[PDB]
Amino acid sequence: NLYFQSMSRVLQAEELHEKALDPFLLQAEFFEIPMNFVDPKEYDIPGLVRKNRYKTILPNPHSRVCLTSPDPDDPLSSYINANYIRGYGGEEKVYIATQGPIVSTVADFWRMVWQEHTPIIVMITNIEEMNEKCTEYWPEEQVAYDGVEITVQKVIHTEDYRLRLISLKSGTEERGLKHYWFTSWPDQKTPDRAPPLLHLVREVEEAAQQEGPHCAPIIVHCSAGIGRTGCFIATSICCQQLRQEGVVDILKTTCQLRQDRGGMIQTCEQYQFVHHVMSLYEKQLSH
Ligand SMILES: O=P(O)(O)[C@H](O)c1ccc(-c2cccc([C@H](O)c3ccc(Cl)c(Cl)c3)c2)cc1
Repeated sequence: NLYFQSMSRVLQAEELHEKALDPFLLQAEFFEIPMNFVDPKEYDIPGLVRKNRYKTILPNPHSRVCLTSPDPDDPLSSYINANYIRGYGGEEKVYIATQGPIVSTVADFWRMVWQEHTPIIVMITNIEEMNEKCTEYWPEEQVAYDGVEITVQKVIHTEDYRLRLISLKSGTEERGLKHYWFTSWPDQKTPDRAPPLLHLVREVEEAAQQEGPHCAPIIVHCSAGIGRTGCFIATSICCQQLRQEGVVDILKTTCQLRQDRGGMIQTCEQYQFVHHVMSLYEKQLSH
């Protein structure tokens, strides 16, 4: 209700199951939601172009992650294409949604990880997309970016994701980081492709809980940081809503996401996929 009027459709199990399989209603509902995209002219900062994968997919100013070191007063140094994202119940800064780093933003991305104390990164890029959708921003073993030693301590190979256990060191303080590289993102978002995404969501929220009180923001990224990123975060919020309230409101969750970052859940097929994932989870909980 701050940047646009929020919409809601509270779904119980039966309606959730049926809604997932009604593409005609899904498209009518989806295309009524404002994208809440930022006018590109909002960001006329010299050199900004080089920091963006897509010139029209920009962070909404009110929720933008600003890089406060080494110059908070420099519009370029402080810029990253990223937004703080509210979680379930409107909890502030549960996630940060960001574009997949490009060659020129690899160091900015690690500046953001350190500033935010981020304990978990969720990367939604398939292996054959590693060309123009994400740069390999992590090292094979070790790399230093702006006084911070990043060490890949272990690679855990699973069916649907690669988990990297990363160490971050600067001076005397050392931090842990979990990097979830999901490699099972489907082109055809049929119900049979929903289980790996659901598994990833469950694993990440459990790892988030294990960080203990006041978990620092969880970074989530895909190419533009809105489509797949939007799905992941909406699914994560709705799983907590279903467990707490016994209902799901994908519509209201999508509206809340869009208020934080324009275009979250970019396509109708992504919107339906979220319904397939939530319908699947509801059946699993029911046992
Ligand atoms: O960004 P999106 O809007 O979602 C857009 O639809 C979209 C979704 C996926 C892809 C994509 C990219 C590379 C390789 C593949 C593989 O063909 C593949 C991999 C894993 C699985 Cl599990 C499957 Cl089924 C199929 C798919 C491209 C574009």
